[PDB]
Amino acid sequence: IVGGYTCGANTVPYQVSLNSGYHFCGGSLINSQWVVSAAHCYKSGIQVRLGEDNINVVEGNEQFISASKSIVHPSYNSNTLNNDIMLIKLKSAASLNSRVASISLPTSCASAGTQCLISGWGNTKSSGTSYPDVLKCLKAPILSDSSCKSAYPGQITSNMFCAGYLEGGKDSCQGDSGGPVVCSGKLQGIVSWGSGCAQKNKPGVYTKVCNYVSWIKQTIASN
Ligand SMILES: NCc1cccc(N2CCCC2)c1
Ligand SMILES: [Ca+2]
Repeated sequence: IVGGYTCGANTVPYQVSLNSGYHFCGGSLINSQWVVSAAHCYKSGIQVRLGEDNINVVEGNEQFISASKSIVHPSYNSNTLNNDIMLIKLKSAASLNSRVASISLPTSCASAGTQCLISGWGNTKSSGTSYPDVLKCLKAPILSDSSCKSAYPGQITSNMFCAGYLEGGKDSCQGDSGGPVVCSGKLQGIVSWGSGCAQKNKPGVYTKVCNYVSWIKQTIASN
């Protein structure tokens, strides 16, 4: 997150870190067994780390649970990033509590102008690199479809939305991928891609979760 703020420990209780020896993507806990992330974060050997704040220090609220199964969306295209969503099932159920909690799925899509909370452990510089230990947060509005399309001609599908600031300065970045965009208490986006970070006229692009709710529900119901 570039141009964000320190969230505060465990204030984003659905945020998980995907770990394969190191943090490499965010995700969002959606029930005691299942996490939502980006399909471009797929790999084998994922350990899900819940209850994190400082990802380099054991602080006392963590739960570390290995993945039993990963399901990339059936229509994910890794060249266009269309349908950039996957589900990860945990080998054991998380203990839910005030610091480790699921985030509700939307029941309708959100509108442009809706404020959201974007969070993660990704790069905090728009030029250069610096990776934080503790979780960073950014409040950002959803941008109109039309301004998203004009910012990225030919690349925005109906399964994507832009959020952030056309002036640049405040955005998601490398290492935030797969994490949440929560708007009025619902998971509306997944951190997906952008051209660089926090550049003028290049806002972040997010997987449009409301399009996927019946796939997520039916997948969980049968797996
Ligand atoms: N600025 C949005 C965004 C979110 C996630 C990743 C990325 N990229 C990764 C490499 C450079 C930008 C961008
Ligand atoms: Ca920790």
